[PDB]
Amino acid sequence: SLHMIDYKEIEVEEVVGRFGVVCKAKWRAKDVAIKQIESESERKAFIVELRQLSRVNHPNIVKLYGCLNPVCLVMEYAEGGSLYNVLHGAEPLPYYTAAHAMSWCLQCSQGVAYLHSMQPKALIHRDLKPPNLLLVAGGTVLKICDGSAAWMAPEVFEGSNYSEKCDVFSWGIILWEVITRRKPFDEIGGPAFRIMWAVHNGTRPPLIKNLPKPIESLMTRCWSKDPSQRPSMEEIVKIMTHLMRYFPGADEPLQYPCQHSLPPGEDGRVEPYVDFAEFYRLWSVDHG
Ligand SMILES: */C=C/C(=O)Nc1ccccc1Oc1nc(Nc2ccc(N3CCN(C)CC3)cc2)ncc1Cl
Repeated sequence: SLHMIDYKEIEVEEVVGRFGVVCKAKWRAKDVAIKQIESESERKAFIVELRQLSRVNHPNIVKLYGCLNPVCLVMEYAEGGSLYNVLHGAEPLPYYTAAHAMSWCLQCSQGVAYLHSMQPKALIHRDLKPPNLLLVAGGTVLKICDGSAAWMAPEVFEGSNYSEKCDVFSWGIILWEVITRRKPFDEIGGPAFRIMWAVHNGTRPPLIKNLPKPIESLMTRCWSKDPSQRPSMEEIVKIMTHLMRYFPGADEPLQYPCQHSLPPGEDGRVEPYVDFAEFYRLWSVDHG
C-alpha cells in the first residue's frame, strides 16, 4: 500500500544527520524528511525496511508518505527533532513537566504494542531509545521510527533467543530517563562493553527520590533480569493510560526555556527533574 513520487517533486533542502543520510525536504507544500541511499551496497537493506513500513500504520509511528531513483524514502518531517535532543541536546533546552514525561512514555508504549500485535509475526523494534523517538506538535506527540548498550536488555547482547520483552526493558530505562533528565549510565562511560558488563551483572539506574510507588513498581518490573517477569506492552499501556488521570496538561507545547543543571548522584539516589506534587495532590483527592 505504497505511493510513488517523482524525485523531481522532492525539493531536497539540507542534510539533518544519519544508516543512509537523512535530508530535510519539501513535497506538495509540506515539510518532508527523505532518506537517500549511500551506495549500491545498501540496495538490499532498504528493501526489508520498506516491506514493514507499509504493513505499519499507527499514530505514534513515523508516517511513510512514499521515489526510488536513487533509492529514497519519503517520510514525515518531525520538526521537533529526537527526544534525545530535547532531553540532553544543545541549549537552550526546553522545560517540560511530569505530564509531558508520562505522556511521551505512554505514547511510546502505544506504538510498540501495535508492533507487538502485528500479524502474522509480532514485529519487535529491538532498538528503542530516545534517539529514535521523534516529536511533533510542539513536542507533545511522540512517534517511533527505525551506543544502544544503555537501553539494551541483558539477554540481547547475551546472544540468547530474545522476544518482545526486550523492548519492555528499553521502555523501562526510558521512563527513568525522562523523569530524571539524566543520560542512563553516563557515570560508567567507557566503551559499550563496560555498560553491557554492568547491566548483565544486575546494575540498574539509581532509584528516584520521592518517586510514586506505583511508578517505581512498574519501572523496576520492566527491567527485571528475568524477561518473563516483565509486563507486556499491553499491560504498560493500560497502566500508563489510567495514571494520566493524575498528569493533566500533556497538551501544552514546550515553549518555556530551562537553564538545567545536574546535581551529582549524592548517595545512590538521584533527584527527579519533573515535579510530582500535583500527582500526589490529585491522587489524595481520589483516595486520601
Ligand atoms: C526515525 C528514526 C531516525 O533515526 N530518525 C532520525 C534521527 C536522526 C536524524 C534524522 C532522522 O530522520 C528524521 N528526522 C526527522 N526530523 C529531525 C529534525 C531535526 C533533527 N536535528 C536537529 C538538531 N540537530 C542538531 C540534531 C537533530 C533531527 C531530525 N524527521 C523524520 C525523520 Cl525519519
